[PDB]
Amino acid sequence: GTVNWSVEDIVKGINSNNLESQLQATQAARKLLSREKQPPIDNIIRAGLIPKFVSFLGKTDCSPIQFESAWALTNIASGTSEQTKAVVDGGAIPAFISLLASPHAHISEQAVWALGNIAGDGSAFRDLVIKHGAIDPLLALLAVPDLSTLACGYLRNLTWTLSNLCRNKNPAPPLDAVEQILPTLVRLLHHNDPEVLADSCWAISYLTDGPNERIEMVVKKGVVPQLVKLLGATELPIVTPALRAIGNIVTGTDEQTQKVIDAGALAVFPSLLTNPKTNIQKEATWTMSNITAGRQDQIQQVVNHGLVPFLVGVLSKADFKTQKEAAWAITNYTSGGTVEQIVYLVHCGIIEPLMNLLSAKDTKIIQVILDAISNIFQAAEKLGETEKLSIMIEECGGLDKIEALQRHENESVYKASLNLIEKYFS
Repeated sequence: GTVNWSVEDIVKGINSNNLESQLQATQAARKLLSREKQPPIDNIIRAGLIPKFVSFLGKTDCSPIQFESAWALTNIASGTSEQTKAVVDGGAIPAFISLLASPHAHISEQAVWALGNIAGDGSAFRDLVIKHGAIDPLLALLAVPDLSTLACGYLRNLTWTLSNLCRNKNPAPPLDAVEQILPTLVRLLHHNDPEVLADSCWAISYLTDGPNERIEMVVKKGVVPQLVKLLGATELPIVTPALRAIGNIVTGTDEQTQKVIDAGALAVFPSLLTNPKTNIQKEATWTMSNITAGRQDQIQQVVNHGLVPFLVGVLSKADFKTQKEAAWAITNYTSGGTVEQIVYLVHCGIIEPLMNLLSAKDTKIIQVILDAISNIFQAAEKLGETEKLSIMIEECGGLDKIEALQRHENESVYKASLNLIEKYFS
């Protein structure tokens, strides 16, 4: 009967000179801490029990107390940063790393879970877990010919912890550790379990969220085609991180963006740009905005795949944040695109939704839309057709909005709008 003990009784049991009494009290503590209704984590910490749990981690001759104390410590380390810090300050990191090699799979799984929580807290604890030498034994746990012979939950916990070692910025994980972990992530990215795939995609999205050198580390391993395939998954928990990784990658150079395009990503965007999940739509439109900031042949790839009508659609009706990403996409398209491509954009109906967005209460989207209008007018000048575009803008109500913006609080707004009026509506 280790259910519902008081903290005083747990302390009495853990301070007894009786390994079995200590074990029973430790299990009682684990059960307290694993209740979803406000676990008394802080009371356990104040009782001074973390050092006792950490010392129990080292009793190889009593694996049950190793297991129970590991689980109690894991439940503490899954809370606030101060509670994770309490666990770390007790010396738990090297003890859990030593337990990674346990012959009891449940104990090593508990150690994997604990190190995942600790490393997930933040950059400093992540780098400290790495310094204590966790990566080698972690990856050795996965050194089997077929991942499918491992228990499902075990492999899932390993993948989650590895993703947490790839997580957080300022600073990003050490390049050495990233290189050490990447091959295993590449293997996990091909494993048939939705949760393993989701967490591998999350790890990749963490590693690609940075300068082009990190992106390049990831892209050199050849994972972009697999990322696109997973972009096409039906499980939203897979699509979300896969799309995040692809967007990150296209924030890089034009060659990395081209690697995304060559893998077939664009063919998936009709659905992504109409996805019923608002965040999928927003991230797909952000990815598109970065693609249309590339070379003219990449804008042309966007055109060939019939995605300009979907950007018109998103601009016309979507969550306002998605519409802002779409305005960005249009401004980049018009800034980098050929005359023919801007003409095509107009022929797809961009002008009316573009104008309708000028009544928004957001200054940045107004600046972006005015930049797009100026670029389109530049193309029209190059074609000597500013009157046609002026009439088009005037017929859908854009001229009223621009003349109203001429008197806007922001300096840039009234400047750009006055320029447009004087230049093409006089």
